[PDB]
Amino acid sequence: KIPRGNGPYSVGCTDLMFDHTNKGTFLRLYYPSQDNDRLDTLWIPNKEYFWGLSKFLGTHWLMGNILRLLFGSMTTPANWNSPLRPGEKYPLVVFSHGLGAFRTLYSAIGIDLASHGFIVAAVEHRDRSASATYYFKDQSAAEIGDKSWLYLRTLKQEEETHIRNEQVRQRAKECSQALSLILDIDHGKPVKNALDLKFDMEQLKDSIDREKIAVIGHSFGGATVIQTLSEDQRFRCGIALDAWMFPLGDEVYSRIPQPLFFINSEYFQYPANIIKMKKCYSPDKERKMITIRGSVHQNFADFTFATGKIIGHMLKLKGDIDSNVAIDLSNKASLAFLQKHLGLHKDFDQWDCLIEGDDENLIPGTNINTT
Ligand SMILES: CC(C)(C)[C@@H]1CC(=O)N(CCOc2ccc(F)c(C#N)c2)C1
Ligand SMILES: [Cl-]
Ligand SMILES: [Cl-]
Repeated sequence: KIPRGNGPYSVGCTDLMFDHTNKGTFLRLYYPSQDNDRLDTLWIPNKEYFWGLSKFLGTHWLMGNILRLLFGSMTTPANWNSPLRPGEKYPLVVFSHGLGAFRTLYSAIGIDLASHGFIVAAVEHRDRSASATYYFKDQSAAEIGDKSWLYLRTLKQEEETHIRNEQVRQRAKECSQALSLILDIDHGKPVKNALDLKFDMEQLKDSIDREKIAVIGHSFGGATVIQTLSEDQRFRCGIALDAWMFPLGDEVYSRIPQPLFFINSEYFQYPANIIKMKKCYSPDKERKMITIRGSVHQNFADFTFATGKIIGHMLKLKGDIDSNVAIDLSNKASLAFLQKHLGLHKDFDQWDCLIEGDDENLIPGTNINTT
């Protein structure tokens, strides 16, 4: 089971695609909900994402049907298409997923943020870094739900530098576009969702605190955070979950005015990646780093919850730390960070100690030596 949000709000979830093209926005929305009697949200909602993950794990295509059998009926604890809790303006998080992942696989994070009063827009990237994603070739195709699927691109050694940078820049554009879309919807611009779902987007009208916007993401999405911040000042701070720094150009490091928080796993990081994180530092600017003790790279994503302890540790989905304890630390620290830098009037400052790595399961800064 993926754990429920810890906050006071019930959580809802829906999907939005606009426009219908592979240049449009596709996102999974998590939001504070009015109602709590809806069905829970299907975690991986199409067979082709499993096919996609097979290609990502670089295994027999047949392994996609096994993954489907095991996981295809699993849900995450958010009410599907629940009405939005009215009468309050909610800060907005744009969330960027990792390589081989897609929009649905960071629900633990999305759900918990929503339960504390954020609308979270988990984007699905069309840079071919997602295991799979889909779109519609034309309007008729969208109408009848005739999906066209786009799978992960596998790179040769010598394309790596160039394409990863191309991808991370496409990712930032997609975060910006997704922001512009939600803001248009906040202002009441009628949007026809290309997905034909029973969730009225006009509920979101005047529901976004338009100044209080952040970007968060895992690994390739951690790099996306940084590129996005440098390109788009509407985002007011960012949180990088175990960022993979490779895709970023050398130019960006000195070009991040907004507060930025690195939350790392213990076992993923390495000197080359940390050195790059340290290039983002400047004493005029606001930077924090913590390391979650006993954690692995996958502790930030939902699959850390999909299997048992033993098999989870076997597949490097789980670390020595308990996955719930781990994600609580990451989520609570993030919330403290968000309250400070978006200027929120909540109680998330109770976890200010977490930002500084003051916990038995936290390391301030990093365990990685780079001198
Ligand atoms: C550091 C790299 C190995 C080069 C990549 C860069 C990157 O982005 N990585 C993280 C992916 O995370 C996922 C993927 C698929 C999932 F299904 C899930 C889940 N759940 C997480 C790892
Ligand atoms: Cl790891
Ligand atoms: Cl290294």
